Amino acid sequence: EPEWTYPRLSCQGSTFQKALLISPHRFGEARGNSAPLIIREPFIACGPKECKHFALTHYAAQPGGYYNGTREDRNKLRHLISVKLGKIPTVENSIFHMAAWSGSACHDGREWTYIGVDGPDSNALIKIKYGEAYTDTYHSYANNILRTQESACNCIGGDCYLMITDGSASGISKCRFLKIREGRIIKEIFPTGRVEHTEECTCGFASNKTIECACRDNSYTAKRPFVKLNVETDTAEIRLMCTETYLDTPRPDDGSITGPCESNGDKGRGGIKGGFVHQRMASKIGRWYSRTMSKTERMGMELYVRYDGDPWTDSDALAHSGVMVSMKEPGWYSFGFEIKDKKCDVPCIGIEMVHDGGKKTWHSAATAIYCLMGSGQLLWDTVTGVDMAL
Amino acid sequence: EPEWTYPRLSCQGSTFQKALLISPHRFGEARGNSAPLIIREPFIACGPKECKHFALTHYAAQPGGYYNGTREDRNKLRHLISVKLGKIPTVENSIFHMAAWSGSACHDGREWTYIGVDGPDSNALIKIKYGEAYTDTYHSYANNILRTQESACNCIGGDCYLMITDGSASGISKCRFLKIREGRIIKEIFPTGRVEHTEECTCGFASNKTIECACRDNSYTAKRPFVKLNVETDTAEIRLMCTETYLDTPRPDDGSITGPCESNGDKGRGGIKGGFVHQRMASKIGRWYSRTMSKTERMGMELYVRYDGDPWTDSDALAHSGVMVSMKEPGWYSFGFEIKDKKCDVPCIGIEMVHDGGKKTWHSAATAIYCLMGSGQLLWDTVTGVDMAL
Amino acid sequence: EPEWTYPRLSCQGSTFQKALLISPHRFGEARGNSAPLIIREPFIACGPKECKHFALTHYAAQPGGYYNGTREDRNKLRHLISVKLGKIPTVENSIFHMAAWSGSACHDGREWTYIGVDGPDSNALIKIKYGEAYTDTYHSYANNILRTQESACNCIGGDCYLMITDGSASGISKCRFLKIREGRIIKEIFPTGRVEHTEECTCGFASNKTIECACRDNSYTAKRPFVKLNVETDTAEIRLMCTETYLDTPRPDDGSITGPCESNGDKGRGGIKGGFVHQRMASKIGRWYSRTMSKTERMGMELYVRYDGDPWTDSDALAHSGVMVSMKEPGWYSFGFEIKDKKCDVPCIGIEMVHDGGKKTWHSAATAIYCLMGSGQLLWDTVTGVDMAL
Amino acid sequence: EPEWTYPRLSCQGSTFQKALLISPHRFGEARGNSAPLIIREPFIACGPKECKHFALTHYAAQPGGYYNGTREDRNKLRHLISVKLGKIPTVENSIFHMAAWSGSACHDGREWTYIGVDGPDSNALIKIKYGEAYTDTYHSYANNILRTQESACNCIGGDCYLMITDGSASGISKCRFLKIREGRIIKEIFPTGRVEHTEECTCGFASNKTIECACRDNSYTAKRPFVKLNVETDTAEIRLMCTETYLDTPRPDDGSITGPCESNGDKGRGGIKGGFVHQRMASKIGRWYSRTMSKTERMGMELYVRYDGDPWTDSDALAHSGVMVSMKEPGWYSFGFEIKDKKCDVPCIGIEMVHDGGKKTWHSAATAIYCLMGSGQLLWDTVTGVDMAL
Ligand SMILES: CC(=O)N[C@H]1[C@H]([C@H](O)[C@H](O)CO)OC(C(=O)O)=C[C@@H]1O
Ligand SMILES: CC(=O)N[C@H]1[C@H]([C@H](O)[C@H](O)CO)OC(C(=O)O)=C[C@@H]1O
Ligand SMILES: CC(=O)N[C@H]1[C@H]([C@H](O)[C@H](O)CO)OC(C(=O)O)=C[C@@H]1O
Ligand SMILES: CC(=O)N[C@H]1[C@H]([C@H](O)[C@H](O)CO)OC(C(=O)O)=C[C@@H]1O
Ligand SMILES: *[C@@H]1O[C@H](CO)[C@@H](O)[C@H](O)[C@H]1NC(C)=O
Ligand SMILES: *[C@@H]1O[C@H](CO)[C@@H](O)[C@H](O)[C@H]1NC(C)=O
Ligand SMILES: *[C@@H]1O[C@H](CO)[C@@H](O)[C@H](O)[C@H]1NC(C)=O
Ligand SMILES: *[C@@H]1O[C@H](CO)[C@@H](O)[C@H](O)[C@H]1NC(C)=O
Ligand SMILES: [Ca+2]
Ligand SMILES: [Ca+2]
Ligand SMILES: [Ca+2]
Ligand SMILES: [Ca+2]
Ligand SMILES: [Ca+2]
Repeated sequence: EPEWTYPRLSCQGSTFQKALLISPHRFGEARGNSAPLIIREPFIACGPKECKHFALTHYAAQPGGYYNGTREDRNKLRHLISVKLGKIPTVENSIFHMAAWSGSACHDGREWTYIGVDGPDSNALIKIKYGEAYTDTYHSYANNILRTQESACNCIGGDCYLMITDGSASGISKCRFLKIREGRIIKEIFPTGRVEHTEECTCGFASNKTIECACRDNSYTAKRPFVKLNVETDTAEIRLMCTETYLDTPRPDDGSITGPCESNGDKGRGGIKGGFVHQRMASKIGRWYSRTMSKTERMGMELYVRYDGDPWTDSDALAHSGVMVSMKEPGWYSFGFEIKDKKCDVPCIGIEMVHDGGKKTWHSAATAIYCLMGSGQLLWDTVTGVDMAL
Repeated sequence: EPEWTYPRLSCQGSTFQKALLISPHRFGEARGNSAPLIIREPFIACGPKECKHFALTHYAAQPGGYYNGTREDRNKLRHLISVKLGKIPTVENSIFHMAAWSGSACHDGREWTYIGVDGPDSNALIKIKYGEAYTDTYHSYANNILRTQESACNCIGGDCYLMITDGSASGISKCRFLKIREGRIIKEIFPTGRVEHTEECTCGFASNKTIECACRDNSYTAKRPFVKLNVETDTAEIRLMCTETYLDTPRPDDGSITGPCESNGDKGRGGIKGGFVHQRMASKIGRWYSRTMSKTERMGMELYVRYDGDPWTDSDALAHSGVMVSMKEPGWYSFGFEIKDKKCDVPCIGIEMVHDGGKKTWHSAATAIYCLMGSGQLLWDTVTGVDMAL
Repeated sequence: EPEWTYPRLSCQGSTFQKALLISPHRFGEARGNSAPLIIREPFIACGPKECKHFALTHYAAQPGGYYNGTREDRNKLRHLISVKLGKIPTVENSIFHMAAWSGSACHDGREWTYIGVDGPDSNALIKIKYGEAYTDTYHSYANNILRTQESACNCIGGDCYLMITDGSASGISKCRFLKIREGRIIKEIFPTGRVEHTEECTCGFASNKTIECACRDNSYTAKRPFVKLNVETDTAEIRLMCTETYLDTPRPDDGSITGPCESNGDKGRGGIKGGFVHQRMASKIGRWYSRTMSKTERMGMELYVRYDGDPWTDSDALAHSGVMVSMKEPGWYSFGFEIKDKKCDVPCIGIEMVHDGGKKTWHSAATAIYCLMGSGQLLWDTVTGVDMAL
Repeated sequence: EPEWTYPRLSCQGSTFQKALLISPHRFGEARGNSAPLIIREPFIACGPKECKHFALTHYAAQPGGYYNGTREDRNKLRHLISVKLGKIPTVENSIFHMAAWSGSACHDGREWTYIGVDGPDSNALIKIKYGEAYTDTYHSYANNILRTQESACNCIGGDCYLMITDGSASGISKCRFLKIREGRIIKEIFPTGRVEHTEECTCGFASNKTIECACRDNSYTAKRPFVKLNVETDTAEIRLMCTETYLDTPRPDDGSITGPCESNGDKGRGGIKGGFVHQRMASKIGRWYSRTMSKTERMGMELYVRYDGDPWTDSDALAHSGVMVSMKEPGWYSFGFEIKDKKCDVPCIGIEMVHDGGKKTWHSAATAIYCLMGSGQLLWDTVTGVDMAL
């Protein structure tokens, strides 16, 4: 039957370029004839032959009559959906996988694992699907909105690896990692180190031995919690990224947090899920990251790179690698993912571009994608082209 | 070729949890751009790779101009349709299998058998289709609305079993079982025992030797007729369920029916198709059941379980195992089905949540799905989210 | 690679029953959200695993703005389209095969052959497609609307067989048969016998040696031209059906044409394509036919059968086998086709039910299907359920 | 694996005939229910089993609210999209391949290569994708709207060739050819000869050793630049076509350009992409070409052919071979492509028929297809049937 997937060396290239924009609300005009789904938290995950574009829908379309409440994060109607990457997630193109207000999914080389969380806030539930079958669940351990990545889980040799977290969005939220094989949790991994608050980890393989994640600390800092998870020992350690180029939003000016790598600094409250993807070369490792152009608002999105070093000890500024979204455009969640070419993996960053008109109208998002290709500098930015009044 | 399906041991787990809501009319607003079909009697049946969500459509969409008559049960337009489970059943997503106002379907491991009943009330006709080909029929034996399950039929080693019945809705309706192989009736089974009214049986495998069904008595009792069909001998016997937890609607208060297990009791007229599925373990069998929260109306739905014992003689109350649909929400027909995982079968109960605004507007239904998933207790309920005025 | 298809013995059964109604305009309401295509001349043809539902579209949808001219038969916009049988031929479900205002198609066991005719009336052109590729053409020989069957062609061992005709609709139109293999015309067959006018032949296999067709004579008679085509010698002979049950519309009363089988009789001018399908048993042959209930109008449709005999010499009345469409409903073109079960062929008759409101509105049709299944008598009729004002 | 594609001898035939019209806006009326995408620069490319119809969309549908700017050629929203040939390119039928305002694509026998150009005018970028993976880029060399073919690239034995150009629309635009294998540029070919302005080349195989292209000169001449690229040596030479039948638009009267074959002539400013395809026979090669009926406007389209000779030195008029589009109808870009039959290749010419109502309304296009089919002469023309006011 198919081989299990492993991370491979990345395809050759030294810059990212604009790849693709999925802007479903370019067709949502009241005079139009389409039914784009209202969604937020999009992410992409690829198998050997295909990529799926996932999101959490509010189970409502534009145009339609169910806009009220689409700016809320959790309720009894949100579902995890997907379409083949390159299709436009409408009512008929999408597949509804499970009721969920937090999600993840990944392919292990043989089948898709789908993860969704739902249940009441004080006692939510991780639910796992392998293909068509519901196979396992995991309980709330801190009884305060158990939740997961909002981006792809990561499989190697049939073992997938997922961050989950539970606890207060303004206080302690210690994450755990689940090791899942054929839809069933075979190991729970309790991290060591700086564990006070880790959520929405964007994870990827640095090698066949290590999974790394750049996460969100919604409570204490604008520096991102950076997980190193050893896949051979199933152990994990977390420490704050030490770079002066703070990747969260909100954040203080770069380099303004004085003290050791561990100092939390200022404007720590609040956060945003950030993009992070690995470029694995024979001798070296590129870590590519994204952050908003604004320090305080979810506007714009810029690309940054650092080759090698130790993200927990390196204070060096990340190298600015191009404007993906200008400050005039929305820049909300961003995530890494990798496309499987024939012999090598292609690193990409996807950007959630939310159309926000506040609670009195529909709330949904476009997804912009940039991927490593060729050499040079990043050339063009992305606009959604959507007028929310139509 | 592919080999034939057999029931396997159920996947590990001890509670049901909210899996999926298919609510097509969340997209049926007059100002929206979708075409959900108007349906009732949904059910799901799965083969080794995928599941199909079936329903009997009135051959009309919302928004549309044919809402009159969609609250009738039988006419010349109703058709059995399906979509792959997970898709919204719209005009374009759906497949129209055959003209029918009562239906069933099941997969034997190699192909789908589809079953539909249409024809005049005094002379209806069972029609069987195997894949694309129409292969056989069975005639009315009591000339009073020949009808079938409204849920999956069941196949073992190539032989599929189906309940059919015929007779008065408020009098005698003696069912029979047809044994069907590659779309042709190879045997008729005439049940013995308590036989005066059995309809809409929800059937599943208790083992490789026994099919059991929890049925509806629309005339005489609020107890469900419980069929035990021996697959090795092709003989069936029926007796009423003796549990004090009466599963029909309408029903008297639990435990108020005095006298031996077979006593009919009061409030027997009327009925509802009920959910029933098996959890097969090595040394134990769980029988999961659903019934409305309201004793007299199709409102709410809760789950019950009992392990082992004999349904025909056990008077004990079933164990309440969670509220799937609150009193506030519609709880109409429910049904069991099993999803095939790699090595084990996952039992589920689906619930038809009818949008009933009376005879003056459209009448259709959402389908909610709960499956055996991990451990603990059932955590959340399902709402349709539909405002019928839009 | 796949085996070539051959006709097999028909599946067991002795009556036809209502199978399926495809009524695309049940969704064409101005307040609805669907795009059913405007079409006429539907027909169905099946391969080993699937059937396609073909029609000639006017390249316009309901609701829409291009109704004017949809009651005309030939123009530069008509195209041959198809969908999988059981889907609803809308703008997005359909596939456009080629520009055509007359068509046919069949599967040879390996690939689909598509035939369409277009060009000016005085010099039209047969065009042949095998799969995706355009492979051959045939010229007009009488320069008066070269045209073909409007129903399936018939393949045996890779050789397909198609009727074409050319000439005046009110005078002589001598047909020819094309023998096509892998999309290319390998033989032209000139019939003998009564050849003055033959068009719209509905053809099928009576055995591996003979193809038979019941055709339309638009000029001279209400008796149908009946072709016997020997597949081993590639020769064909045509004579009028001798039965007193005249199958054309318009027609005189049954049995009123006195004289030998060859007498044309009265009300010969005008015609309609009629259904005809074979039931091949080990020792005997059933010939099933359809005709309108009205003698003069395209209203209603009745089924008739005759086992064995010689249609060219037998004066015997055909046995009435049931009302498929009542006189209150439209009954326009009808055609035979066969569905491939596992070991045997299932004969069916499809009926074009046109929604005709004259030239000031849209003109299109539903397709009703009846197939041989089980024993007894035909039980229920078909209505389109369409109100042309919505 | 699958083996690589090579050009084969063309299928037998001697005239082209009307094959297929894809006219998406026949379904775009404000009162209809469809969503045809607004596109320009359609082209078709085929692999062994299927063909894809590509176009550059403005990421907008009709009816819709984003008609402004759909008459511009380049912006941040244009995307290369495709549907399987035969499908209508709507919002849901289409696949969005990549952000691009100039494109190309071709199949090498194992996978699709997709090519798109986007980026600022002064610094655009060729992006290549192989299946799902983004694999390579090529930068602007003259910093003035780097651009490519708007028609299929061409693969032989795994190596695909593509024309690119860069430079002034009204001055020097020296093209180059890229040789691409599994999505990566393995060679750049710098043509020799008459090189001052070559763009929008329509290229195909004259044999296994030569690719020829008929191109556009937007600055200096109404003669088409004609490329001969030697696949064995990866060298290319360009000279102007010497035929008195000038194929560009605008153009002077046929045969009015005095002096040697290379003379530029008058009315050289402006241009149009032109149809060109090869018919390869054992001892003879036919070169089929299309040009507008009007000498100065994009109206009408007729077909021409010449067998053998050398385009660079032959002054002879080409043979008029039929009117594909009347003067009455729009005739904009045209392109060649070949469909793969079982044993031979079918040459076709497709025509973009733009709906131009000026800058105040939507601007999009229908695609008409003519292919080599049987013998005789071309019989009918194509109309779009679209009323732009609906
Ligand atoms: C499970 C859940 O509610 N996730 C929400 C998340 C959460 O509130 C925060 O991460 C603190 O824990 O925040 C956001 C947000 O746009 O910022 C959207 C997510 O839907
Ligand atoms: C074949 C048929 O009519 N089935 C109908 C069934 C029947 O009336 C009853 O089971 C008595 O026989 O009842 C109901 C119902 O909602 O209660 C709906 C079904 O469509
Ligand atoms: C090719 C063509 O025009 N076919 C037309 C056919 C023809 O006019 C007649 O068969 C005389 O030849 O008649 C009819 C009709 O409903 O009666 C519809 C067909 O579209
Ligand atoms: C890349 C680009 O802009 N292409 C445009 C092209 C270009 O302007 C000309 O070929 C001079 O270079 O012209 C046209 C045109 O309809 O004539 C449409 C193309 O979209
Ligand atoms: C990871 O391991 C697999 C075999 O297990 C190997 O083929 C692959 O190239 C390795 N990837 C990296 C990044 O070293
Ligand atoms: C049923 O029978 C098959 C073999 O016929 C066996 O593989 C399967 O495990 C059995 N299932 C149960 C529940 O006994
Ligand atoms: C026709 O011939 C094939 C073999 O060529 C045979 O299998 C089939 O059964 C025959 N059909 C009939 C109707 O005799
Ligand atoms: C091209 O080359 C292949 C073998 O490489 C051959 O099969 C094919 O027929 C050749 N085509 C032409 C036009 O010569
Ligand atoms: Ca659709
Ligand atoms: Ca923070
Ligand atoms: Ca009852
Ligand atoms: Ca006649
Ligand atoms: Ca020019």
